[PDB]
Amino acid sequence: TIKVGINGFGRIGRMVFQALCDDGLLGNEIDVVAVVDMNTDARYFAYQMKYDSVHGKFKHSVSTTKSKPSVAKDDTLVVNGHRILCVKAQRNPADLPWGKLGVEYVIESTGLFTVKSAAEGHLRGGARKVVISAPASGGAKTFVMGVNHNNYNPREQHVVSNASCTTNCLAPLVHVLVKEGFGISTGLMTTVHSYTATQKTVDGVSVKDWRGGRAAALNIIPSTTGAAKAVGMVIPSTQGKLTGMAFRVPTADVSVVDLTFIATRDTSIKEIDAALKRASKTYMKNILGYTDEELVSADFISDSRSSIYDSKATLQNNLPNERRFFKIVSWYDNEWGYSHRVVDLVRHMAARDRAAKL
Amino acid sequence: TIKVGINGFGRIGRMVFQALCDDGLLGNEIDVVAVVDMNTDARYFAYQMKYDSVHGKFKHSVSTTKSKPSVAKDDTLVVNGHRILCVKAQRNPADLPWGKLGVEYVIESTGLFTVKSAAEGHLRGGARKVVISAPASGGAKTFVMGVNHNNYNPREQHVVSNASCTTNCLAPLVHVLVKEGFGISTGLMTTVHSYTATQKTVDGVSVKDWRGGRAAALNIIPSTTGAAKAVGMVIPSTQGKLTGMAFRVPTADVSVVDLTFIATRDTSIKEIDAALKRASKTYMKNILGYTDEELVSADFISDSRSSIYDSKATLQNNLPNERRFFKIVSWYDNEWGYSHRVVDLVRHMAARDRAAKL
Amino acid sequence: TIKVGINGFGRIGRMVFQALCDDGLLGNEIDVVAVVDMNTDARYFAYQMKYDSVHGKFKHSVSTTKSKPSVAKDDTLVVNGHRILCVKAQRNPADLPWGKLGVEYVIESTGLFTVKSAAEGHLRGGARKVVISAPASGGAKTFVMGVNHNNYNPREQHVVSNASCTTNCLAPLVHVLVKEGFGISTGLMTTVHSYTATQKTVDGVSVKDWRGGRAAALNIIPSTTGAAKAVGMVIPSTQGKLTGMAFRVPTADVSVVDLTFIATRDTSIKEIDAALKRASKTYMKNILGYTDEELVSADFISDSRSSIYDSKATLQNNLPNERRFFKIVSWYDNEWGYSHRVVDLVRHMAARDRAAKL
Amino acid sequence: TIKVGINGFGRIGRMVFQALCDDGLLGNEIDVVAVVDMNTDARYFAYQMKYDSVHGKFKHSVSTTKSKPSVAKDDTLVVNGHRILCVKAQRNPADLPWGKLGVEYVIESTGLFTVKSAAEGHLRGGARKVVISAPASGGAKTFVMGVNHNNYNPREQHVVSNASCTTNCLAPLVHVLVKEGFGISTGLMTTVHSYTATQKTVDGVSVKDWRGGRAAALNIIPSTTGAAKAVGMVIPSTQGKLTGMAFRVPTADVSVVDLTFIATRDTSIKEIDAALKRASKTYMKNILGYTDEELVSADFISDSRSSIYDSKATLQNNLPNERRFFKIVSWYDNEWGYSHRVVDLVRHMAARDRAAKL
Ligand SMILES: NC(=O)c1ccc[n+]([C@@H]2O[C@H](COP(=O)([O-])OP(=O)(O)OC[C@H]3O[C@@H](n4cnc5c(N)ncnc54)[C@H](O)[C@@H]3O)[C@@H](O)[C@H]2O)c1
Ligand SMILES: NC(=O)c1ccc[n+]([C@@H]2O[C@H](COP(=O)([O-])OP(=O)(O)OC[C@H]3O[C@@H](n4cnc5c(N)ncnc54)[C@H](O)[C@@H]3O)[C@@H](O)[C@H]2O)c1
Ligand SMILES: NC(=O)c1ccc[n+]([C@@H]2O[C@H](COP(=O)([O-])OP(=O)(O)OC[C@H]3O[C@@H](n4cnc5c(N)ncnc54)[C@H](O)[C@@H]3O)[C@@H](O)[C@H]2O)c1
Ligand SMILES: NC(=O)c1ccc[n+]([C@@H]2O[C@H](COP(=O)([O-])OP(=O)(O)OC[C@H]3O[C@@H](n4cnc5c(N)ncnc54)[C@H](O)[C@@H]3O)[C@@H](O)[C@H]2O)c1
Repeated sequence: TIKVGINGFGRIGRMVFQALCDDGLLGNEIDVVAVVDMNTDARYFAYQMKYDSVHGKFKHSVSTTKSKPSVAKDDTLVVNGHRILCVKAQRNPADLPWGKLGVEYVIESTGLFTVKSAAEGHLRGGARKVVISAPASGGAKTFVMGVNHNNYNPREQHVVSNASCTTNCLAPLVHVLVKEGFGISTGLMTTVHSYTATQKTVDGVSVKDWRGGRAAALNIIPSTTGAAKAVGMVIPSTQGKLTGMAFRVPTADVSVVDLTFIATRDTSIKEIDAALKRASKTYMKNILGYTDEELVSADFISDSRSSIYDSKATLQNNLPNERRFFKIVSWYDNEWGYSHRVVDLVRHMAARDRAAKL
Repeated sequence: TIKVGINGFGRIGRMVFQALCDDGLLGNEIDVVAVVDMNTDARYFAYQMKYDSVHGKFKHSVSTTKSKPSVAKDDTLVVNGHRILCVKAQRNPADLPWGKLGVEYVIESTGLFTVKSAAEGHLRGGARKVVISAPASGGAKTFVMGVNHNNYNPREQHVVSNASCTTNCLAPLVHVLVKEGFGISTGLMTTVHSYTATQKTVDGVSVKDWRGGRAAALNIIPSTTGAAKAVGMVIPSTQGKLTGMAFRVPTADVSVVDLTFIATRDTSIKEIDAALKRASKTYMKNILGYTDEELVSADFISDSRSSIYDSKATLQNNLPNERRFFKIVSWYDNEWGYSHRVVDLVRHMAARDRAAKL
Repeated sequence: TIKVGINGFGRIGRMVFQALCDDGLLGNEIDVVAVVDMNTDARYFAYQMKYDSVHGKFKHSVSTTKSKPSVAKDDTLVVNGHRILCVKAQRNPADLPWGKLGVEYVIESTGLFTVKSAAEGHLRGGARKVVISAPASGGAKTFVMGVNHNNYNPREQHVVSNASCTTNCLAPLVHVLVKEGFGISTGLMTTVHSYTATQKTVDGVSVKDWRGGRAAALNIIPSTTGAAKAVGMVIPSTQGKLTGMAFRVPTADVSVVDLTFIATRDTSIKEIDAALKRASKTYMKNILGYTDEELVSADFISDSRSSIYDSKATLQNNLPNERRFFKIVSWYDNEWGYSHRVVDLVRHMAARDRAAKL
Repeated sequence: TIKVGINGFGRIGRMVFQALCDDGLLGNEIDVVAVVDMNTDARYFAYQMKYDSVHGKFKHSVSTTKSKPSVAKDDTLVVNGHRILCVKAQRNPADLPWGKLGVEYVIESTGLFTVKSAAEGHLRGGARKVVISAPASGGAKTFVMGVNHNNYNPREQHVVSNASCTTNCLAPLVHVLVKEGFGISTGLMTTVHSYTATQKTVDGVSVKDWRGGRAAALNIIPSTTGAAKAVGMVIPSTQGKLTGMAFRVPTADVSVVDLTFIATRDTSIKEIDAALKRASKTYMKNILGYTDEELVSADFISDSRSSIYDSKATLQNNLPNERRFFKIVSWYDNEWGYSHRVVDLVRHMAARDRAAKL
């Protein structure tokens, strides 16, 4: 993909940078030109980059410098040799130095430009392709790697969406259920979810979501989800046969899916279980994973899979002799894996604008 | 019920004593003679009784003294005027002074005599009726109030069991389903549960449940449950049609039930909603309640209902135009409500041994 | 104080309204005319008023309505019979309808006009007396009740400040030290503090306090404090003899002060203990309290004292035979008590503008 | 040290094993023969060894096998090539197969044999030297590496103590204060401490420490310490000039020291600060560490120093122009570093019974 920019430098924007460093690609394949956020103090950025409450220390050298010598405060990050420019946040993306800086693919991480025309200002700033790191609205095309990232059309798709974190976990499960031919005549899902950057420490103000403003670490907070819905988007086979809800509980990372569906033919949990495990070793490799150990949420932190099927949980917990009525359980680190998928899409698209394959 | 004894004085045994007190029954109707635990320092008991990290300060006067004046340390609780005797914990219940203290109904709260013959040792110490405040085994009778407490037979049942907390929350749900004639042909359930006194603070030893031993306030911990199972005991109609699992999340009290079921004949969530709200006002009154405000877990503390139906959560989150495939959400304060049902059971059983009716 | 207005309706502004209500002063003595925040949906206010994750459910009747019937959504709170007006938040306080609504004492609770000229804009909107519910700057007068509230001068002070919470807890401590004649020649202090509405749930952006931005419920976070500092303002006697720091620990409410000081003339902790317990019963009554039970943080919730002296903790933990080198431990519910002092200050100031004395 | 046994396999016993693996010494220098705990299911042990809620995954291969082929369940751990025997827990250490198994130094981690004669049963089981991983009583000799581990006398000291975790953090600080000649005429200390394996998840039973049985993750719990006291033991210069207390707050690892002392000569914080930093690079190397970044508790997890001096915290927070009255701040991961020190003592002692130096 080579020339890359990053809009909004926190958590995902931070984990996204990090993945492409950890996967050894910075300055051989992907060239992060600049990052942009609510400032340009390059050493806060370096502080944020080295020390993380959940995922741990950065395993790389972080350094700072000034572009030009009339600056006041260092304005460039120098990660493992490479120079990335800190740029000053803008209320409207049209005012980004994209074309000038020499950026062609930009990655959206603010959370303020979900609507497709909004994010489209990046193109107008001389950016060339936009990937919205969340569920976009207004006719942006949604991709879920390993389920439908082959629909990507270099001529058609210009501002795209990489879906949600929960959509990315649910989608790979439904795909092999449909493809190996068990089916979903209908389905319902819960997600037990870690708290995020949009919750408050103490009872706060949330005038659209009343329940969401309440004290984050003191509660279980029922909440809504669009994850299922969007699946229909990515697998149009399944439109309006699925839905769900979310509970937010006081854990700082990692989350899980609880899927209850009715099948299209007579099976057993035993046969589904075996199908899944095997897609792990074949076509869904490195997207879908699986486990048969007795693990807890702590144990998937920094796990770069999109979806990890908990085998004993499922087998242990369905009705015996049943033929259609099944539940499935699947983990996912909501920051880490999704962030990898963001880089995965970016390389794919590039390669495909015949921006050199890999 | 007049003469009562309590075996194991913590959490449940503490909540249970407190219940009958707040419900004003101590010394008019129920007569707590003695309690027993891992000692006989009555002031540690009083300290334990007056201050609680979750439910708050005791609204009653606590006081200690000694039975006879050659004792060493006070051994009688003097609550709001009444004199309860602190009694020394025993490895074997057949060694309790039940007959002698003059105790006839005894409340098992240790967690150590769930097996019917074990818990029968109380009858052997001169005790007369024994309620197990937890799912028993070995042919002890299981009761759920407002669901089947009327099958109680003064002649037949002497060691009985008031189910579990989750069984007491799910049970009334399914009840009015079957009754108002919706049916459950097949059902699956999840409960997101607060942690308990059997988890560990840090990674611990749990050779029976490996996942249970992990650090409790740092994890989501999948776990099993017999709760649905036991429902078919209480409503035989539904034997072998129900099952589910639990998730232990880092909250100290309150929990929630997520039921997903398939109806027996066509309906709409609209009508199921209504039927549930009516049952609240009629036959299931004070057992099952409902809410249509935007409450979170913390809002259910010290709520003495068995099951509380969350209406917005439900209505918001089902499929449109659906006939048979439905999901229901119900809250419950896992300590409190269950402690009140325990008292409710003792009284019923009492009046029924023509131990004077109310 | 009769006519009152409140600026910023959360936590403190919510606790402050609640205080005068529980202390039965709404509509006899104090007259809350209007409140103002980031909107005017009076039912979100009522939802906010009735349910609290820490302090519990409102013991009063909450109700909403509209001022005039061309409004769109209810805009008046109707608490226990009284009609408060919801008023639209303003970037600049000189744009408040103070004069017009007929408001004379206004309570600043936003956290945005600490600078004396800024907070003076209220006088400019027709308001008459302004209390800053947080340490102010720029020559605003600082008061601490039961320590120096008597220096208040109806003619002199118009924009005033009720200190901080920690300043309100430490201050009374040092007071009776100096008075009973022990002296402080030099002192240092730590407070172990609960987290607040300015921390972040996950690793966040805090370019001013770098350590402050880190995940709040996962850390011990050293931090500074001006609390001792401001003490020399309130007791000038001790200027430049005090200082200390804070540690932010993962609890939602309540905090503690750990004072270490050097006396002016010989004594024993035994005598210091006694003097403190007496002051509780005499001149500092209702401000400073004490305890000699084995209470933990949770036991201080909704405790309306300014400072609570932990006697066992202190006596247990000083050097034997020591004359001058001493450590003192005092608790405090950082939200609640301070909200009550704020009301206490308004009344005092009121009566003093001969706004009728109590 | 070569032949080593381990009594009680959790947390320290686990972190102690782990250190000597991580420091590359298993089966070149230290030979762990067997471990012993509340069972002999070698694969739980392997589960406990690989997955840790706080510190992360084991970076090594874990495997299981049976000693002899009539066993029922694997009974040997096979870590990175090496075979360690799982042995069955005993109520009295005299009944350990120490001499037979071929063990000479054993490491005590149960917590049940602190009294010197109790732990001395290991010698009587054919063990040769005992190191109690905690503060022993009854005339065991206490060592604090890098402060007085040179007093060790191969002929005199047979059951020794490696002190406490807090004693290990405090001791290195006082040592360079005394040695560089600033002094301690007197001192007082607080420690803000992570919760441990002896706290309860919910209000529990703790009849010696009432405050310690309360709900661990919901409170700040004042507590007592012997740490200061024991310093006098290790630095007899300082006997009865020091004391302290502990607060336990809801964080699962890492803790910090707050030291307030009066010096023996006129100095400045600037000169102390410089002394410390420099002992880091000289004689106290790898025991005492230091930092001048803006870090929080999460950032020292798995930090193998005994004591880490927070430079900005101290400098930021003392009185200006002061000459005698000072506080110091210092971090420590309570499991990790202390566990390294345990191995450090063991090698030292060995080398010294002329069990071959290094
Ligand atoms: N963290 C997760 O679990 C997760 C998973 C999948 C998707 N997402 C999505 O990613 C997006 C970001 O989430 P987040 O948690 O990483 O957010 P943060 O972690 O809340 O990131 C937001 C950043 O935007 C910056 N910012 C705000 N306005 C800006 C502007 N005008 N210009 C530049 N920067 C600006 C902020 O300074 C901040 O650093 C969301 O929209 C969310 O839907 C999050
Ligand atoms: N609070 C809940 O979530 C809940 C709800 C429903 C049922 N229950 C059940 O009730 C039982 C008690 O749980 P708990 O939470 O109160 O446990 P705790 O809260 O762990 O109660 C146990 C008490 O029993 C005492 N004890 C142990 N052995 C004893 C003996 N031989 N004689 C006398 N006292 C003895 C202990 O000292 C302790 O005080 C369990 O079996 C549990 O399944 C709990
Ligand atoms: N609870 C405590 O620990 C405590 C104790 C003593 C003092 N204080 C102080 O009181 C102040 C408030 O703290 P807080 O905890 O209540 O904050 P919140 O709890 O964060 O309160 C802030 C409220 O102000 C509102 N607001 C913001 N801008 C506004 C505007 N321009 N007009 C009207 N309303 C506006 C916000 O919507 C929000 O509702 C702070 O300055 C703080 O220092 C807090
Ligand atoms: N974890 C810390 O922060 C820390 C730091 C310094 C010192 N320590 C000390 O280490 C000791 C252990 O603490 P811990 O937290 O690691 O304990 P755990 O983590 O509570 O370890 C105790 C182990 O002892 C085992 N056990 C009990 N009885 C036994 C027996 N008869 N034979 C063999 N094994 C037995 C248990 O199964 C358990 O695994 C304590 O005495 C404490 O003083 C702890």
